[PDB]
Amino acid sequence: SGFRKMAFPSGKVEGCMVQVTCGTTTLNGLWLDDVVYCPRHVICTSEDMLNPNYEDLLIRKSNHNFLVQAGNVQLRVIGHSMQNCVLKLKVDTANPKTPKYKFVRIQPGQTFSVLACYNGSPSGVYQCAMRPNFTIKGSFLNGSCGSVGFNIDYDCVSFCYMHHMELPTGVHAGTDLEGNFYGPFVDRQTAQAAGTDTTITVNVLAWLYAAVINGDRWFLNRFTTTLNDFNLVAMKYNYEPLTQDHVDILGPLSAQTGIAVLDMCASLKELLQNGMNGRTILGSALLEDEFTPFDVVRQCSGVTFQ
Amino acid sequence: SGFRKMAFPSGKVEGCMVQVTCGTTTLNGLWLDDVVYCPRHVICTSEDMLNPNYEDLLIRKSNHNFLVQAGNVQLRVIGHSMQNCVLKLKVDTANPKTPKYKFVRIQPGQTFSVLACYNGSPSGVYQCAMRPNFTIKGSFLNGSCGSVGFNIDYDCVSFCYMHHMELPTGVHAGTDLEGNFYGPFVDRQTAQAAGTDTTITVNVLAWLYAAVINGDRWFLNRFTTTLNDFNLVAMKYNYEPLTQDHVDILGPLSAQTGIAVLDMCASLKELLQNGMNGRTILGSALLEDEFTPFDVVRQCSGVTFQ
Ligand SMILES: *[C@H](O)[C@@H](C[C@@H]1CCNC1=O)NC(=O)[C@H](CC(C)C)NC(=O)[C@@H](NC(=O)OCc1ccccc1)C(C)C
Ligand SMILES: *[C@H](O)[C@@H](C[C@@H]1CCNC1=O)NC(=O)[C@H](CC(C)C)NC(=O)[C@@H](NC(=O)OCc1ccccc1)C(C)C
Repeated sequence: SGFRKMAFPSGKVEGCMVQVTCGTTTLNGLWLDDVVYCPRHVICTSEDMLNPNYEDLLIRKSNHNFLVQAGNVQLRVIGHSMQNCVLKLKVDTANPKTPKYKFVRIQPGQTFSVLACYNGSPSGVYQCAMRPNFTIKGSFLNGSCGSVGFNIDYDCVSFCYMHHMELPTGVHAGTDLEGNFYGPFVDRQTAQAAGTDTTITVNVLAWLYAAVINGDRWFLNRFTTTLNDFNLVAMKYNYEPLTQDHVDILGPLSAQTGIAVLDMCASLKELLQNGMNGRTILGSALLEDEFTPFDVVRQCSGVTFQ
Repeated sequence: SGFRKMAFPSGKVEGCMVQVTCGTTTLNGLWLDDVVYCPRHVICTSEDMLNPNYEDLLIRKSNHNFLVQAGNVQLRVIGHSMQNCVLKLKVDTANPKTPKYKFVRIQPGQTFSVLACYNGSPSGVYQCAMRPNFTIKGSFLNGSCGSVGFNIDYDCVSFCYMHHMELPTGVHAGTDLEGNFYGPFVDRQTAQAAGTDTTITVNVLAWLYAAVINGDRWFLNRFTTTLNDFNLVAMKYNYEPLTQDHVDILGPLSAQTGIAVLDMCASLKELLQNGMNGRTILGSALLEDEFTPFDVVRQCSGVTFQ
């Protein structure tokens, strides 16, 4: 038993990380087949970033201005183009470590693993959630741009996030691998509002089911509630409204534990109204919302990949 | 900025995981050079585990009774031996993915990454700490035995933990890679006491320094204290006594932030005496003790590996 915030094994993604240099700026790229993907602001000076005209800046660049370095293997750039907020550098060599992969645009509330990288070398791996306001709460320093977020289905890596920027909150924003930002953000050094965040209700419930599976059951109360009744408590505490789609998603956990979803909702409602009274659930004194129902099920059934 | 519980990239360790079968029992092994390492209780039936005579049980086994499977590559076993609580199976093939490695016995309070595995295939990676009572708080199901904990120094993997068992607490116990248990535990299905745990004071302070680096500074109070004065508050709250060795270890963080260690201790003392009053630090409502001073420094300086 036990329950931990667990990332996917990162080996398949490690083999794809490269270093991309244009001028003095160096960031990370993702090398898949014969294309390297990276944030387009690799082409900016520090001053350009205040208000860059990326088309005009890219026109001043040629293939040989982009230095792509894979460990010490170094790649010849034979084409470049800008797709939304990413650059695609065509190289003369296919990555021999390219895994089976897919580019996906994830939904708010979903989770993914991040492989944090600097100069094209991995530093660490951690799990998180795409917030409802399309930010993530990461750990990113200068030079981390181009680090990617991903999920694994057995042998297939689904890339879903590339890091671009940090917002005036210490939160982080980025794009999918077609270069479209999650949320309203633009890749410019100018003040930008994230907007109000909300707690991912279906993930909290999943985590309460995780708790029961692992023996933590003090919060299991006696009451029940209705969707409406719970959704009224939800808006007060800035939780996403629960839908029947969410109830259905929680079906397997409901069946494994014998606790109806609406009964679990009544427990959650009491936790929101009365707090935890200095107790903990799964080692936490806060209600956790960065485990999806799928995350809980894989961790309590032992799903593997390779 | 930002601060996350970050594991090491697991790729170098993924390449070493194999499946070991003896009879009906299947668990994970670690394949390094031409030796596979795994828990010796792979040789037990469910009934043997109540009180196994491992020498007598191993004598009934021959090389061909051990099935070692690496993905679908499958290895010929040409020798076996028992070292403390691990078996060493000699195979006829050196692992072509063997990283530069070392076997280390870590100290209580140190951290390491765990690659959780089933049937020799990785499922997830997460960070944790060797508790002062020589347990870990992991996420482990049936078949996870043989999963390993490790740290990376650039290109060198230091293996420090192999998983063996779960205790009547939901906590976990295991051995170093020479097969010596951390703590008083034995590999038998019989009730076993872990003993009182304590909080890793130097790690809490490191995490408070992390908080200040990332802007969370509300807890920075006005007072100071002495080691003695703080250590008296320490024993009351079941914290490890702080030593001058710990103060010295915290030197770099003290210099980076301009906060004397004893000033930070006075903040910690007030947090222990008065709680957090419903506030949070680095997104947590509890005092966190599973980041070492080194963990904080690598995460706020961007150290990489490969
Ligand atoms: C790539 O290096 C990446 C790393 C940053 C540095 C620290 N944490 C990170 O994630 N970020 C960048 O260099 C960005 C380049 C832009 C997208 C051209 N810039 C930023 O992330 C900057 N943030 C920003 O401009 O967002 C809006 C804003 C907020 C507050 C004040 C002014 C603007 C940050 C370095 C501040
Ligand atoms: C290897 O499969 C490993 C996985 C376990 C299963 C669930 N979580 C885990 O980490 N554990 C084992 O099968 C152990 C084999 C022994 C070491 C021969 N057994 C255990 O971990 C058992 N625990 C145990 O015997 O510890 C002492 C004890 C505690 C409470 C009651 C009785 C004894 C557990 C499966 C209970």
